Amino acid sequence: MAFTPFPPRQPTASARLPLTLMTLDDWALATITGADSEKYMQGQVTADVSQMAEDQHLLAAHCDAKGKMWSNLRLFRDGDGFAWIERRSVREPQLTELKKYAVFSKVTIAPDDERVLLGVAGFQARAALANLFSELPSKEKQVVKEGATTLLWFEHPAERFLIVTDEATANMLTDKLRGEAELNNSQQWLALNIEAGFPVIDAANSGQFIPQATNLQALGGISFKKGCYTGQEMVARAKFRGANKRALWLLAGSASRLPEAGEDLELKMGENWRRTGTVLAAVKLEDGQVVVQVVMNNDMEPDSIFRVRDDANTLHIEPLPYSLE
Repeated sequence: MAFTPFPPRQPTASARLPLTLMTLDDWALATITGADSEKYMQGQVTADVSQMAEDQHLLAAHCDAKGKMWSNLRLFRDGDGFAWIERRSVREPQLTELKKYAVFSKVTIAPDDERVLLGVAGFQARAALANLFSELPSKEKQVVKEGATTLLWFEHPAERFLIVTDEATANMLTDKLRGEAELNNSQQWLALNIEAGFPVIDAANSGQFIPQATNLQALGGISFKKGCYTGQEMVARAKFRGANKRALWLLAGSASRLPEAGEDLELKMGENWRRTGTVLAAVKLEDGQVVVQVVMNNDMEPDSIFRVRDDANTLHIEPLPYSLE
């Protein structure tokens, strides 16, 4: 786009990451302006956009009438409305459905490729950026703005900033960090999301899942006390129904082919069925390992083995770093 992707480098896991400047091509930014921004957005999204502070960002879901997840998104206030970040593969559809019902609202809804999405993660990310900015988001102030730049603070798996900015500023930031930081691309970011249990939704699955199919309730993206949003019945239904459909899973292990988005998984007839889950996202790490993010029944034990339908290797199960209770 406005900004050339950095070439890929084998992604690692959070634990021993050196300073990393990343270019987030596989993500995409969109906005909404107008007098009816709050009103309109509030009814379209699972998160209570009203008590959204000037300094916060959240992972809302966005559903269809039936409570089906069009996509999830990181929302934050921007201008007189909101901006949000989500996977590139889905921006278009989504924005299209979003704009369909904006007909009676004083509201302007657009993609934004003029702005650049960067990631800074790894070893002393905080201290590196601190020489380039007067203020940095923190746990207590999770969104901070400085010139053409908006910084979002993340805590998992280890503390990264997500930077939304100008081409000029990206150039500056890039020229100033090139030397002391590795450059990587989306997959390093993606690996950190997968490592953290944070649902990733690509076009192949927009429409397939209930927010909680995906652990969203666990990550603060559903408001149950709020007024009304498309699909809220279904969503609230699924909470009180008690019966918990499925969930979002972390699978590891070596692999030849990269799992694609929306591909069946295979369980082990040790005492169990066969063709089981669906596939959210995957990254080949250094090892020769992959890490896969999947949606399966909340029912399966520190036992089971799987493998993308058309592949053939020991996939097992790594524990979500957050509690589903």
